[PDB]
Amino acid sequence: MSPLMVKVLDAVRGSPAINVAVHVFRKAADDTWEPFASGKTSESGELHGLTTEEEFVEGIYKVEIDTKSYWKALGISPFAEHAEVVFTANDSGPRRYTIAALLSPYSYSTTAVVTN
Amino acid sequence: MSPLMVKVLDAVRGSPAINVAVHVFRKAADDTWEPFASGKTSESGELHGLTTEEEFVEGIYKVEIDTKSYWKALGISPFAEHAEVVFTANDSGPRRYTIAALLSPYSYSTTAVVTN
Amino acid sequence: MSPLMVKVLDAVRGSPAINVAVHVFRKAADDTWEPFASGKTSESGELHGLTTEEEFVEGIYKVEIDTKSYWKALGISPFAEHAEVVFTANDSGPRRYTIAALLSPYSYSTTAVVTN
Amino acid sequence: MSPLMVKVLDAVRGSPAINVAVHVFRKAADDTWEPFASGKTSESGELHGLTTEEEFVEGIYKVEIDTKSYWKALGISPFAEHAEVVFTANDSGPRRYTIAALLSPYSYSTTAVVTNP
Ligand SMILES: [Mg+2]
Repeated sequence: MSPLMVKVLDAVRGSPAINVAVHVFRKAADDTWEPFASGKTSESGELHGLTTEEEFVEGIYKVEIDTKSYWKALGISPFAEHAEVVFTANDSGPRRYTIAALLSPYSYSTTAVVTN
Repeated sequence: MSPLMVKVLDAVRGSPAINVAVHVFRKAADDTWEPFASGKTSESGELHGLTTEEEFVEGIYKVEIDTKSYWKALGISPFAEHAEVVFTANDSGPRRYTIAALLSPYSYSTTAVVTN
Repeated sequence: MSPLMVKVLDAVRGSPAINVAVHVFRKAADDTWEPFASGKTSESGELHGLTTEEEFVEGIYKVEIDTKSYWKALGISPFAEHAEVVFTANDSGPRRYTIAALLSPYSYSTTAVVTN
Repeated sequence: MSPLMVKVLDAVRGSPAINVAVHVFRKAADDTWEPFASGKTSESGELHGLTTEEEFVEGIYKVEIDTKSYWKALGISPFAEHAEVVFTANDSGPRRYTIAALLSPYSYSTTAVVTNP
């Protein structure tokens, strides 16, 4: 399976957040953010298949979740453009990284869940 | 100033939640809940003056926040009925507790900032 | 499968919150809280099999997640006794309820995810 | 008073996060991020005086917070490496914004309370 997964909940409607675009970036040697993977959440609010064990090498990764487009599709103009998290992926730690985001228009949390 | 302050905010609108009823109870030695203090939030979403240092001794306190009436006044019939925060106070000596309840119709977040 | 499920994450350690006790109550005619179901989260932070479609009738339910014992087991001082979620189950309403809780010692959210 | 205020709190300790670096940028017409204002949170966890009602015009603003240094100064090595939020301000007239970042080592919450001047 992908070592990096994303799950998104809509805390206003009490449902998975479906069709949310997610972009992942990796810091390059020149300190710029290089695009790494993208996708959108399914009907369960999950995004699987972003990357592979081979490709998900150690590095600094940025996960950006496009929450503004999600809310705007529901008719709402929310506070932020995105939810984001930056973290270092490490070969020593637990293998699987799940970014869990809980969304409301004016408050949201992004949590990294690192497991085996 | 009251050693217990409660603030209520709306996560959907990004606004203070005004006129929200807040009821505080203290657990008695016989395990029942005794009414302890109550009030309604102000225009800033804050409820000041609930109690005093002299009254607010160690104990288990329950803060019940009438979130149902608040949503209903905005034309929403919420899923999350009433918010309830239960905590032990002053166990290491008197502290000032600010409890913030952030509301949506299907979720709430409770945050405590505890100072000297 | 149980029409009421609970999933719990630890935001301090970035992990599922394992072995968290959960107690569910249903409001009785005398306005008291009847014990209804209980269990504890598994290694995945999920609690399955709490109740059945037959047992879970309309009513007012309280889900208490025993977060104080969880933080004590980790050596981390907590704020609350537990996280509570009170809701009315109406038959016109939702078919499956999942309570998703994100926990830190001094801040926590509980979200009802209502699905079919 | 500044119509943009940023507050940072610690969800592990239940305390204000003191002396935390906060950077604010505003998106220019050429799509670059221009430095707008910065400072460090005070003993209440709040950073006051960032801007004024005259200077804080409509635009896209970015608030970036050095949460990693905050945790390290407390003896904690965090997993999340910073906090960052981008938002359009004053799109429907001037507002006052309080942005609160609530931190733990593996998570953060961003909340905006938006009021009239
Ligand atoms: Mg004692």
